[PDB]
Amino acid sequence: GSMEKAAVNEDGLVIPLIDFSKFLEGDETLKLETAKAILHGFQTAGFIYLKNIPIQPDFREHVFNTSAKFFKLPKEKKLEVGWTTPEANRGYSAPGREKVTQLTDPAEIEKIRSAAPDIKESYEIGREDEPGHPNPWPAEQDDLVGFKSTMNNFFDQCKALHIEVMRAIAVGMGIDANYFDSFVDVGDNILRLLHYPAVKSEVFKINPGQVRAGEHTDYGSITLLFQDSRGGLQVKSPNGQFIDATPIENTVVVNAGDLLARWSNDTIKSTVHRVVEPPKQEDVHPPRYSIAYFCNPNHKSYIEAIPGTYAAESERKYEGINSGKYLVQRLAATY
Ligand SMILES: O=C(O)CCC(=O)C(=O)O
Ligand SMILES: Cc1c[nH]c(=O)[nH]c1=O
Ligand code: NI
Repeated sequence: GSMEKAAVNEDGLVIPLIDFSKFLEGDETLKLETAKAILHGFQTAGFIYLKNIPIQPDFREHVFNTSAKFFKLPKEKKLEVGWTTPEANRGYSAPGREKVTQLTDPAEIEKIRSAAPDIKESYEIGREDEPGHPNPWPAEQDDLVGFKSTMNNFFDQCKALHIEVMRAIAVGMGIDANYFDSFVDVGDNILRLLHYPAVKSEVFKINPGQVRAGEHTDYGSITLLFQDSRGGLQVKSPNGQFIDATPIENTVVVNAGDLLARWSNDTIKSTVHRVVEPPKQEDVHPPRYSIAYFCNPNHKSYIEAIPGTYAAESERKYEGINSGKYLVQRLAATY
């Protein structure tokens, strides 16, 4: 059974490239081989690349064009649909500079003045019918006619891919193929549209420590990351070095989040990643677009060690937790 050349292979970090159609359409042997490859990727790197996913490239291109049209809106129109609370986790955001005030501790004043916020903006969409948390959609005029219908369609197709990736994980683990279905079928996911504005490379010298997206781990089960061809995404290697996650045409980068790491009793890795300058020399870095679809267990789900991820009970590292509660704690922490 032919395995593809790794998407990334540097400094001990090996991120496999996997043809997802072989899990969905292959005979039983090929299906299992592919599922095991997916699982092995999550167990080692915490990251995989998938090609030939059910989401069509022309639709993805349209979704990116539609996203670009949103971010071209004037600042006042974007702020009108602003991110409000961590428990909603929906709407427009752009990181601002912290201000010095009467209340600030003088030890922190030097840091605040020299701090460089991430050069990015985002717009987050949740499932439409979540009680108490409506999506703040912008008005549908001119270029934004079709915005909602496009993004809701994309949301549901990514929701479907989440279910299938978890099925691959289950098949790879040798547990019931549909084990995760009842934990993920609600689609309590977040569609994060990202725009990193064009920026002069000198900005990164004027502001040392400046990045496009600060280093972090994702919170949920998995993240489906669709990136354009600009580059800048980096994944931390097992030797502690950030390695370039090179863009590959018509792939989706998939990584496990902290909840899946915990759920798997740390058999699956949630790996630190960031976005920095693209690895090419140029005076001006053009705009970068990406879409992060954060997949989560159902907010009602109780998360405890998956069967087959431990032998003796003493090997369980974590107490059970409610999924929804965990996420809001992560979202609310910074504020
Ligand atoms: O833009 C990217 O490629 C990464 C975005 C990301 O890691 C995130 O939004 O959590
Ligand atoms: C990084 C991150 C931000 N917002 C979310 O909802 N989930 C995540 O994993
Ligand atoms: Ni991330």
